[PDB]
Amino acid sequence: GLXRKXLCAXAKKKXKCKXAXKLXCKC
Repeated sequence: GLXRKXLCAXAKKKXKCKXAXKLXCKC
């Protein structure tokens, strides 16, 4: 996968996707 879309799939998967915007990307 691409960089920010690596970081985004990081956000979706350390479990940082708590439903929270400024925390956010695609989740």
